[PDB]
Amino acid sequence: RILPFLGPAVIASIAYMDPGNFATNIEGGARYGYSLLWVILAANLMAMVIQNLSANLGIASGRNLPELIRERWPRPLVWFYWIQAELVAMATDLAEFLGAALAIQLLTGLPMFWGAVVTGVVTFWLLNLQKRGTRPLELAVGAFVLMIGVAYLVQVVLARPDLAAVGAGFVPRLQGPGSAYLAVWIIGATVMPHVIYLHSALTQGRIQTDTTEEKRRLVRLNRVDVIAAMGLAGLINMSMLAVAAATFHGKNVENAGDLTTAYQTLTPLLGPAASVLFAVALLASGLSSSAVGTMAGDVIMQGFMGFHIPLWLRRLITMLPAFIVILLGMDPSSVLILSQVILCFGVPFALVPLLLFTARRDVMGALVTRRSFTVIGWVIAVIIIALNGYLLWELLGG
Repeated sequence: RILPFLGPAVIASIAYMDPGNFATNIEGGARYGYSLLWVILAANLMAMVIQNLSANLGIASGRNLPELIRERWPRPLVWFYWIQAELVAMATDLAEFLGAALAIQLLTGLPMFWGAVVTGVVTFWLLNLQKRGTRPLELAVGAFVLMIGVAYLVQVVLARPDLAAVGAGFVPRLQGPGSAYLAVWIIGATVMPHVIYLHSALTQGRIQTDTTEEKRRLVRLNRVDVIAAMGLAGLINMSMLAVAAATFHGKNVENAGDLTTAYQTLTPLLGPAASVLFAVALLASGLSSSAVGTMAGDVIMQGFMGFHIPLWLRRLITMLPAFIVILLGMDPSSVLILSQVILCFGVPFALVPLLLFTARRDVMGALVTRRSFTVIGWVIAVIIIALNGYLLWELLGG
């Protein structure tokens, strides 16, 4: 009624400031300063449009994106969509689980194993907020997102960034490879597929309506909510870029990508509090997006398949890759890479059904996405798919 879809929007935004974005934005600032801010902005406004379509999809149609895929498309393709999404929600949760567990290690020093054990029970409880209703989880991530922003505003004011150099960083341009490659990373690996499905689910039948006029009133309300929540995610990501830029650019800081070193190098540069507020930000970022990713996986199979496995069981499965990595002891290289391959793999599968169904009257009724805007969504999906193919190309090889 007032802000009906902020919750759904905030649950969707947290995936766009997950630990994955922390490492990317940190390395972005550390290596090339502010010269990539325009990429974070452009990437965020693109996702802002995407998540707005998924939200509108659930509002107008009263069915989440996996639901419409289940009833409209053959079950061979649906079963693959369930498996595809499950791997995407699982690969995504991995970088969020490990990032959360890493944050605990930075705060207490416990081995990554127990840090992951802490991440499990806590991330589990965050989904018993989901068993009954959903508002409680929406405040949970809301309060978490709130502690991600204040953590990086106070870091920005500490990093003392050169607004002239921050503004110059918003001019679309780059200088050679690496900078260009990392920009392609931000464009390609920003849209989170698992949240494209979930967002429509948190909006379906959220406000019971029985007309076509009352629905479009929700579409206009939801639009402000998505832009507000997604816009927030951008500024935060821009903050993570500027802080790293305002601290590591010309400081001989190498290997700044991984967070276990940025946390360390922050103490002698900014201060010990800059490191703590960075670790808690990472912690809150990992717990939330992991819990959201777990709820995403729940509505994913519920919508694609119908049947529903216990959340604790689902929590346990997605929790195994993390411990496998910890008990193994590999570098984020093979981890951060292999996982983002699956996300880049699942981006197209999330946007193609979204742009199509949102352009059908048998799904949307009189709330079909304006043709002029359906186009803008496809050109957005094309370059993201294109740049996902390039990334996917560059790692796999060819």
